[PDB]
Amino acid sequence: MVSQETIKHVKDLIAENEIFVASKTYCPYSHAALNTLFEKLKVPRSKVLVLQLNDMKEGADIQAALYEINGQRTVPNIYINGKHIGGNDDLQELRETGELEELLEPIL
Ligand SMILES: N[C@@H](CCC(=O)N[C@@H](CS)C(=O)NCC(=O)O)C(=O)O
Repeated sequence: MVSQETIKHVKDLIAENEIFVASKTYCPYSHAALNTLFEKLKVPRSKVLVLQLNDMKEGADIQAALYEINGQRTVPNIYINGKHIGGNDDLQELRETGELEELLEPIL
C-alpha cells in the first residue's frame, strides 16, 4: 500500500494550493479541465498546482494516495480550496448547476 508519508505529502499539496489538479500530459479530460479553468474561467495560473503524474517519479504513488483519500481512480483529480471536486465531468457538472461560481469566488 501507499506509505503514510506519501498520503501526508499529497494532503499537504492539496491544502497548500487554492486549486490542485492531478493530471497526465496525454489526458484529453485533463486538457479540457485545465482549458476550462485557465481560459474559460480565467483562473490565475499562480492559484493552481498542476501535477503531470506520468512525468513524475512519484506519479504512481500519488495517484494511489489519491484513491486512498477520495476513492477516485482517474485523472484529472481536482480539488478547490481543499474540497474534492472530482474529474472533468464533475467540474462541468458544477458549472451547469451554477454551483462552481460560489466555489471560485474566494479564489477570483
Ligand atoms: N469521466 C472522467 C474520465 C477521466 C479519464 O478517463 N481519465 C483517464 C486518462 S485520459 C484515466 O485516468 N485513466 C486511468 C489512469 O490513467 O489511471 C473525467 O471526466 O475526468
